[PDB]
Amino acid sequence: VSDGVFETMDAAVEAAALAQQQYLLCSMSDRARFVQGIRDVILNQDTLEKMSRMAVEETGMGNYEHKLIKNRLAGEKTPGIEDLTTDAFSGDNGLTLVEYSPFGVIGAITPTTNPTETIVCNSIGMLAAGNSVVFSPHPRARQVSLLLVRLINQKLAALGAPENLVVTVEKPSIENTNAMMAHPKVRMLVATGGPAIVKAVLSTGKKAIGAGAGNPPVVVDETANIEKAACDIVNGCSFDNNLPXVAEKEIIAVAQIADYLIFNLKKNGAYEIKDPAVLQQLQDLVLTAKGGPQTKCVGKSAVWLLSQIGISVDASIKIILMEVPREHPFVQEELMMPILPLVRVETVDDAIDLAIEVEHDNRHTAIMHSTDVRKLTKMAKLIQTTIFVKNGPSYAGLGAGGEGYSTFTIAGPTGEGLTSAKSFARRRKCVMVEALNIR
Amino acid sequence: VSDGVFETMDAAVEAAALAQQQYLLCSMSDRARFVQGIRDVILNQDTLEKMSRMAVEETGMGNYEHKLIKNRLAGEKTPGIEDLTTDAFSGDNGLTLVEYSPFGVIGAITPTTNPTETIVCNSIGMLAAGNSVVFSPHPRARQVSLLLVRLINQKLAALGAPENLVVTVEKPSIENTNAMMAHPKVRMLVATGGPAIVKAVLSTGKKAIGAGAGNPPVVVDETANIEKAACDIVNGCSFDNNLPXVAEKEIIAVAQIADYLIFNLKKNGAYEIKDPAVLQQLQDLVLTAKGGPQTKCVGKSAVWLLSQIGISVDASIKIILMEVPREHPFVQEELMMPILPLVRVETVDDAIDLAIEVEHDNRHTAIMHSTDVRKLTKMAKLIQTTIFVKNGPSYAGLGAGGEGYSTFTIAGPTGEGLTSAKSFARRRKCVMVEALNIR
Amino acid sequence: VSDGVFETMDAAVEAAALAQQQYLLCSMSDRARFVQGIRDVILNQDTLEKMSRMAVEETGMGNYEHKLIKNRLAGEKTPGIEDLTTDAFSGDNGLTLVEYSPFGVIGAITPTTNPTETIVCNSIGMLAAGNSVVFSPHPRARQVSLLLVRLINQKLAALGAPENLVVTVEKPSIENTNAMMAHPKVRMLVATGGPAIVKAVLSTGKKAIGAGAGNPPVVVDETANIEKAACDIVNGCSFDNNLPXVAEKEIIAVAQIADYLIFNLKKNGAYEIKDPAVLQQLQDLVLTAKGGPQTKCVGKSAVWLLSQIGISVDASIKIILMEVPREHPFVQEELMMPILPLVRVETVDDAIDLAIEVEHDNRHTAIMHSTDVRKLTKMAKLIQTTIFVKNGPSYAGLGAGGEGYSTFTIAGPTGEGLTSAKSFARRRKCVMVEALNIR
Amino acid sequence: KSPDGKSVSDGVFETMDAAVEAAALAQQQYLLCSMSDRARFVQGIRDVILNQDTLEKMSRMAVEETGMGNYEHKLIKNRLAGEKTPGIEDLTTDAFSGDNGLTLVEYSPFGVIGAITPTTNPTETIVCNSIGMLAAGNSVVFSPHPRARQVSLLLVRLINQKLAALGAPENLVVTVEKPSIENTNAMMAHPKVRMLVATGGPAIVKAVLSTGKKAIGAGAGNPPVVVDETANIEKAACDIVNGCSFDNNLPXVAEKEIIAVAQIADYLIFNLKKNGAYEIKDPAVLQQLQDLVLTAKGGPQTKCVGKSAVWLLSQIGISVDASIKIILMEVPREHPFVQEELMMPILPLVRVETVDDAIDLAIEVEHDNRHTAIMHSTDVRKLTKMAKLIQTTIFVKNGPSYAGLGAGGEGYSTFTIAGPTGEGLTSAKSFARRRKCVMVEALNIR
Ligand SMILES: CCC(=O)SCCNC(=O)CCNC(=O)[C@H](O)C(C)(C)COP(=O)(O)OP(=O)(O)OC[C@H]1O[C@@H](n2cnc3c(N)ncnc32)[C@H](O)[C@@H]1OP(=O)(O)O
Ligand SMILES: CC(C)(COP(=O)(O)OP(=O)(O)OC[C@H]1O[C@@H](n2cnc3c(N)ncnc32)[C@H](O)[C@@H]1OP(=O)(O)O)[C@@H](O)C(=O)NCCC(=O)NCCS
Ligand SMILES: CC(C)(COP(=O)(O)OP(=O)(O)OC[C@H]1O[C@@H](n2cnc3c(N)ncnc32)[C@H](O)[C@@H]1OP(=O)(O)O)[C@@H](O)C(=O)NCCC(=O)NCCS
Ligand SMILES: CC(C)(COP(=O)(O)OP(=O)(O)OC[C@H]1O[C@@H](n2cnc3c(N)ncnc32)[C@H](O)[C@@H]1OP(=O)(O)O)[C@@H](O)C(=O)NCCC(=O)NCCS
Repeated sequence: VSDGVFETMDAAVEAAALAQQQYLLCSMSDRARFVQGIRDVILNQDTLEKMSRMAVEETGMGNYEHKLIKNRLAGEKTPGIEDLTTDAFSGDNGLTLVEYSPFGVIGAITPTTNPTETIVCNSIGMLAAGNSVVFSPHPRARQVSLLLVRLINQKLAALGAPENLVVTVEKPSIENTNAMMAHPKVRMLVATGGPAIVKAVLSTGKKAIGAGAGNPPVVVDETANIEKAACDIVNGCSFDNNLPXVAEKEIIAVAQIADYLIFNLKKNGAYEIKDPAVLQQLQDLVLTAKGGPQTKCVGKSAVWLLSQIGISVDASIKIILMEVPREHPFVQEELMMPILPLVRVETVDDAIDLAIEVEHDNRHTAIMHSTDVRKLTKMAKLIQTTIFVKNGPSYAGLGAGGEGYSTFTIAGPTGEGLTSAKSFARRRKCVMVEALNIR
Repeated sequence: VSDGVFETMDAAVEAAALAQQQYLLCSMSDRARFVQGIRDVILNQDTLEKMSRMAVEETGMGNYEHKLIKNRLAGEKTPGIEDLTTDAFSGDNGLTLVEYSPFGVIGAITPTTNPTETIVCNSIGMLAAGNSVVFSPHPRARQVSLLLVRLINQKLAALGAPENLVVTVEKPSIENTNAMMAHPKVRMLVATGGPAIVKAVLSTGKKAIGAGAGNPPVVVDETANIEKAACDIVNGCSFDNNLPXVAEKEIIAVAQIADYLIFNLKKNGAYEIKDPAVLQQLQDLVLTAKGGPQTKCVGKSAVWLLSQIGISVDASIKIILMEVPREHPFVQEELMMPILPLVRVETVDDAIDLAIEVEHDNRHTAIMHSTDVRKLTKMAKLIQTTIFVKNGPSYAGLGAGGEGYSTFTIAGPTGEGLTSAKSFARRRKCVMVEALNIR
Repeated sequence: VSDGVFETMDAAVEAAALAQQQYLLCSMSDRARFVQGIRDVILNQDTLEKMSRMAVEETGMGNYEHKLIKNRLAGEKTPGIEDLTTDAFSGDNGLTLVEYSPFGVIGAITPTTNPTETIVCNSIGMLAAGNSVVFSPHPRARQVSLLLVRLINQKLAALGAPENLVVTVEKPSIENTNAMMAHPKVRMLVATGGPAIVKAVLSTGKKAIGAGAGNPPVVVDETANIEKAACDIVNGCSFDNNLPXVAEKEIIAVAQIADYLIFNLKKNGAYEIKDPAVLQQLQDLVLTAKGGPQTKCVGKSAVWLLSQIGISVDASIKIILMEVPREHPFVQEELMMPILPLVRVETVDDAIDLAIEVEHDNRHTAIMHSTDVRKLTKMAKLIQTTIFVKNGPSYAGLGAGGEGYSTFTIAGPTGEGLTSAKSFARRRKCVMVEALNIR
Repeated sequence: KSPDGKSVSDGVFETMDAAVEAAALAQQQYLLCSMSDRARFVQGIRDVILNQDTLEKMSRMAVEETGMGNYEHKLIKNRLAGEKTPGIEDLTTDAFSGDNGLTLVEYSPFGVIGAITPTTNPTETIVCNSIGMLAAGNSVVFSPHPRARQVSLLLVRLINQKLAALGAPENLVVTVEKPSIENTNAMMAHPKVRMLVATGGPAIVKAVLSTGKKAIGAGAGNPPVVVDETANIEKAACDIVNGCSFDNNLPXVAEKEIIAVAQIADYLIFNLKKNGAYEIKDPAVLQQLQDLVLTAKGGPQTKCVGKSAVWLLSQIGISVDASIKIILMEVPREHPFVQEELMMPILPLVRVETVDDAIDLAIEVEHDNRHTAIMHSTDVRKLTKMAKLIQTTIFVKNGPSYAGLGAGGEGYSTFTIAGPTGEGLTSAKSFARRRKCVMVEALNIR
């Protein structure tokens, strides 16, 4: 029985192409069993712990406790076949049905920051829609990704699925990703990664979903529950060491509440840097010569980052907080580290304007703490982000403490929003002329 | 006041970019007024006839009568702002709203087969979704396209719209089209045209919706209403001289009813060619040396085509019919001419199998005449086309005699189906954590 | 042709029963034409003004300018056949369709407060769903109701409807109403009226929709836009002289803003009574010996009510306002007069508790002015009213300045909410076993 | 023209007044519970009936106490109620946003619901009603039939035990120690009952609609199954025998007369007998069965309702093995077996000339119940015509009638099928009041 891992990308694609042809003969009940199997794989406590620990050990990024939550979020709240609704319209001209049907072979690029969550979430959605999926995982997460694919293949084999619904290559690489993106039998590309790989998949001549960059501002105005806001912001920013695409990456605080907010942030585990010499040491540690984030620091804990500049703090410290001007690189750059700059502004309207500016027209994610329905509406409407979270941590936008389903492929540039099974399906219209209008 | 036509593509794109920024400040009521304005433009009887006549004259393709119908179909049954529905979910974690918001500037490539219908349909959908649109019309439809753009800009100015919501260039060209595709301020590309241009917009690094090619088979089995089938098939095949992407392009008839079908086809205006020499004359006329359709004959009437091989017939002749083997170029090629080959097969199951084969995995459009719900289901399910029409003319798939809305941008490889305003919008999720859950 | 007005209730019902049998043979396109026909009847400006003036002059209740708005609201925002959506579910077991189909003959009881609005709203919804309707109008609004029915029948005759889709009797009476309730061919009763007649239609052994009483509190807390709240409250309370079921009938104001609210209410046309002797005069005028509203005062203007106690004011006076304890009859009673008591409370939580109490478990309508999303949510969730309006006049709950459709039959005990065509339809399920599953 | 077709309180109270008062207090407390709480309680009810020992006990006990139905099929129907009754996911939200802000439409509780349950589906209805009503945030007072007293009270106690272990307010689901029609009348009259739900015959439906309260009435049917010449006749015979004999013809949807186009009627009958139909051709034997199963007034004998074909045949001296599932007879349309809703595995066949005649006759013998009808036909035009004209709450094409209840057809299940009051297949939504929340000029974030 195939374990889904192939020596060459071309062999993987051919196998997934044959698999998806056979898959088309399977029932929706079969699909639901396979979907549940993937859930059972990642939600099995032993595998859940193994995937969460292994990703941290292999990538050096994130933390075990939060990957437990994120992997479980992927397993529990990714939509299954119930996502594939049917539209119907009946009248004098008969019945029209609109269905979500498979693309075929989907090629999926997955990140090193959420390797297992994206595989679980992509796999469930793509197989629910009747596709097979070829994964090109990031080489930095090769071992955990290949093991997850093999575990999924083992489970699907036990469930009587066609072999090779979920496949990858023995040696993930840029070149194998290139081969996947260029293979004629790949019908759609899905890229969860940085803007480079997204531009690439959108340059292949193929249908592509691209999950893009963010720089999420969190605005706090004078009407917010400041004590809850501080707790939410620390939790959101430090969740998996700031790896989630939605995670807070700069605070924009109205002046009249900024000090009390800072006070409560420190109460909730923020380590405040005031010494500009200490701040400069941190900028030297976490920024490249080009001014971008140091990969060696991405997804490291606040404790670890502080230890690297000679500062020893206990486990209660969750973020590194500093009040800085808006031009500071911690504000402008998407660090993907639990380093959270705060910019003080005079009014909520200034805060909204600055949040739009620093979000850089990524239109990805933004957060606001405010009880004023008018200011919540104004910021949400103006900033036009794929995800907008009000009065909660950023991960409420992923279904953790907010209503809705979860995803780990959030599509901004291509506009799909929170991808689910429907996103991996072709919309088909079936017209029964002058029949089946039984009203 | 700008008329919407610019000397350079870069000027058109920059003007649309400013226009859309201003458009974001307009109400949904404003959008509805602008949508209605575009409907009023094309549905105005004088403009309706002028657009239909000018398109036929300038392109040499289609017929005036059917372009009246198609332009009216675009003006009347293209969804407006009511397409932009809202999803809501409420519970213990509060309320989550999901909305359709604008992309920004959309670059739209329009074909010379449906120049005005596509402009009307794209404009309504894209403006309804809060976008501006830059059109790159086909050079062979330059004059009618630019006049429509001018008339739209005139109407929108009278309605108080931002200037330059709908723009184009003075000199349409493949060079200007490539310039639009490369322009950084174009946020999404929409290509209604051949596979080459669709592959191109999908190779730009941008979100792109691409139309697809088809080769629509119409299967007729022994349970069909043969008299109605023959009428539907002639009407559908000869609609705008076989220009529509959905139009029937080969008949696959169960042998037991083929002769009765052919008899009724002839009664409905089919000119049957049985002389293999006359057939060869037709092939030499309508096929290039490479075997593809001759541009000079695309969209020409059956009367005109027969006259070019010296056969004079009255206006009651709508299609040219011939019984040929499946390998014949008229079967294999997407002629876009009212030339309709018929292949005879033993059983409905063979008809379904052959229909799948000759559709060439375009998964675009197929048609079936049959009253057997099992065979209707089998063919529709297996052939997996974006549009499937049962017991009607192909154009029932576009809302003309079938339930649903109309479009003239039917997505091919990108899977949106019949594009509408929704297709030109980004999906946005707004999460009100632990509030607005008022159940 | 029949003008739809019959000498006996039995003849009206028999005619409507035959009409609906014939109506079943009409298309959805026919239904849509008839719906548009009724809209055209009431939306014709000259007819709109005639109906509005005639109702006020015949009943003595309401005012002309606002009946213009309400009749237009009924004609413009009552859902048509688009309300009758189709649900579909497809899978291994085939296709299931769920449709909204006619009840048959519906007997509709209409009020003297909104005679023409209810006839328009009921007629459009009931005919859209494929029913016929027998109206039993209130005797006080006899002639305006019969004139509307005759105009509908004339319009429908011209549009080619079966005669007698909409019928009534020449002499409305409680006896004819009882005969409608008792008639075996009436398949559903709809009662828009006071609780006695609603209890009656729910005691007939028939499916019945019943209106409810209300006593709508409007809460204003310290976060509200007080200037806007004052304007909204005056407009909502005095709308058609407080006849609408949704209209504000007591203010519960948080002490922090109560005086400034009263100040702004007076600037918007509130006449404030502080003299307890004058207040006692008003109570003597508007209350019966048993403490309920005087019918002779229901729907009278504030100008008229003040003149009846010897106070002469100009037309800028829209409501009579008094700060009183919660036990005051004007708070406790649904006056249906532009008399608006204000009760002052310590906190928004006290305001919510009191609003729930004085709403008397009608669960009909409540209104809140507050910008705190938490307090808006708390009150909306706790008071459990069929309509809840936030930061607007009460009539925004009927589609006048709020999103959604309008109705003038807001169900009370029967739970349908804002009745529309769906409410007048039977839900039917059509199961195509193992076919038409074409995904 | 093919002649072969085409191949701690336990929830049980001394008086109705006490039960209603307890459920009213319970529902006030329930309003403070979260949707997560409701979901736990819904799952608790599912766990009660789907527990294998309780599933078997409920199914066996209902048959033994009522004398109606059969154990194997009540296992299926009870499991169908537990598995496919919608939960809180039924309570969807509508939203509309624009220049005037945001409007939300929600499904909110009625309060105390009084539910009358039948002796033909006593546990399935309790399970199905309980799940839907609690999902929507109501409490429910059950008034079961005296003939199903013991099994109904046990189920209520088991539900109360489970909900107590899950931390629910006491008495979300209640009933009375002594079920009686008089207690049903008392429940219908109680001021604190906000809605009545009646799963029963036409008299009880009329009664709940005569109370001054909102009532959902799930009425009678007489479901015809039309078979035309385009049908898969072999499958139709199998489906018809299975649907008619399901729980001994107790389900409201079950086939109760065949209307067969003449050209396939004999081949259909041959296949019906192949699939377990015992055909009576002897008019003397047919008269014997009529004397057995019809009362002096001509209605069904309660002693025979829900009895097996085997048992019914034995009562007229005919011994057959357990492969016999229905008693089949070809008769004129006027025959009482056609006209009456027997709720017995007795299935008359009426032969007609054409499918259009079959449709006309099916409409006629369905008696404007507009409840359930079934058609076997592959012709999309005749399927549409019959479905459109007969206007039934449930229409099943090319399957057994119980495919209309989510068993072999798409959709959810219910055991309260509302024709007269029009709710259709009742679910949690049906037990909720629609509420509209209008946020004027805010929360329009498009
Ligand atoms: C938001 C938009 C909306 O407001 S929705 C529209 C719903 N409007 C209402 O329900 C208004 C409630 N009606 C009332 O309060 C009263 O009718 C008011 C306005 C005080 C008028 O007084 P009055 O003339 O005495 O009418 P009434 O209903 O109180 O009773 C008078 C007798 O007439 C009867 N009646 C009632 N409706 C009908 C009818 N359609 N046809 C024949 N008779 C009717 C009543 O039963 C009553 O007779 P009886 O004394 O009960 O025997
Ligand atoms: C991935 C990360 C370690 C970047 O560090 P890095 O040193 O630049 O390493 P990269 O692998 O990304 O860069 C080398 C190439 O590998 C490409 N690449 C990204 N994912 C890849 C994948 N699954 N397979 C093959 N190549 C991949 C990158 O596009 C990049 O191309 P480039 O050299 O042209 O820029 C991390 O810091 C990061 O930026 N993650 C963002 C990705 C993301 O947004 N994921 C969304 C999670 S929901
Ligand atoms: C276009 C047509 C009338 C004539 O074919 P033709 O002689 O090759 O004419 P064209 O060369 O201009 O056809 C498209 C060509 O111009 C380009 N082109 C297409 N649309 C263009 C546009 N709006 N602007 C600029 N260039 C365009 C294409 O890149 C292609 O280039 P190519 O000649 O190198 O292949 C006919 O072949 C046709 O319409 N085919 C199908 C197109 C279609 O799918 N229409 C569906 C509309 S709903
Ligand atoms: C089996 C049955 C037919 C017994 O018939 P019966 O012996 O002649 O009459 P009953 O024993 O029911 O008692 C007579 C009255 O009790 C009433 N009744 C029915 N169910 C009742 C209940 N749960 N509680 C109190 N009274 C009830 C009815 O008014 C019935 O009137 P009826 O004789 O006109 O039918 C009957 O009890 C029954 O439940 N039928 C099911 C009808 C139905 O549509 N059920 C829906 C199943 S999902």
